[PDB]
Amino acid sequence: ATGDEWWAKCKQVDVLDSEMSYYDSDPGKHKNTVIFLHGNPTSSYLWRNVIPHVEPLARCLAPDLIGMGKSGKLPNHSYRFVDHYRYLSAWFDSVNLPEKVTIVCHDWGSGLGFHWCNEHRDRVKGIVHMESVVDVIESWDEWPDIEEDIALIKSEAGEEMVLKKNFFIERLLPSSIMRKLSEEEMDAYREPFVEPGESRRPTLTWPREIPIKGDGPEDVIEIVKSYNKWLSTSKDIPKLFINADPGFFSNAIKKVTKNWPNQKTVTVKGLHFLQEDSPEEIGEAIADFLNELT
Repeated sequence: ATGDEWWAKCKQVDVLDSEMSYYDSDPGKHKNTVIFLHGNPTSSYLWRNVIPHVEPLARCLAPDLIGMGKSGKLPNHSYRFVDHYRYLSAWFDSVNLPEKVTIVCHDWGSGLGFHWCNEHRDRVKGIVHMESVVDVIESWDEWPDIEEDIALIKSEAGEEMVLKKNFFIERLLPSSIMRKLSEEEMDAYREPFVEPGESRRPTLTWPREIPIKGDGPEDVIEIVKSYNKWLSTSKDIPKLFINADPGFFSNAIKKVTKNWPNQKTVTVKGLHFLQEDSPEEIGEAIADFLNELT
């Protein structure tokens, strides 16, 4: 399935000064509702082979984060976590959601989805997360060895690799998928970023927001610190951690979340973009989680 076919199935809604594009399996329905949040450097297209397995049981929504996918681009090029949260939270308010929702999230979609849940604690039916942002990094030995990669990315050299060479799309993305994408699938990930320069800014700002205890950013640090604490006591929020083997962050998330209450773990084959290697198993697991809910 090509990008054209996927975004043909999506709609747009005005959000503050801009627009956001999103998949909606059942517009205007207050039945069981599941919202799928992608991260960097992907779009709603990441969920295309997962959502079919969930669609029969729930209205499925998959927004493109601001500056990503088919969503609008910000003239001032400022795409910090808080900028993404302003737009994403306004999107939540704009798609006729029922009172309680299930969030399925990945990577920075999980940072945003964890934060939105933490700020709307009475609206969360359940949370499925995978290769997620579950904590601040306080000791490097409990995380994959990215210290050097992050200092690089924060440097001007890293701006040149991302803005001019598209490092995140052309290198990081295929590096962390076990199979080989088709040309059509890769072109769908490329589509939002074909213009060199500032169109690729969201893919550079996202890794610069990594919460490193003592490297800032202190706004992200305390957002993550506060939703981690709440999730670590979230005894009556059903939670599914989908573990990717070998994964990337999965090993560290296993350790971080080991004693989180009310959390079931399922393991699938994948690296970081586990949706491209095991979409059927991931879909079936979310359906099982949904049926365990009802």
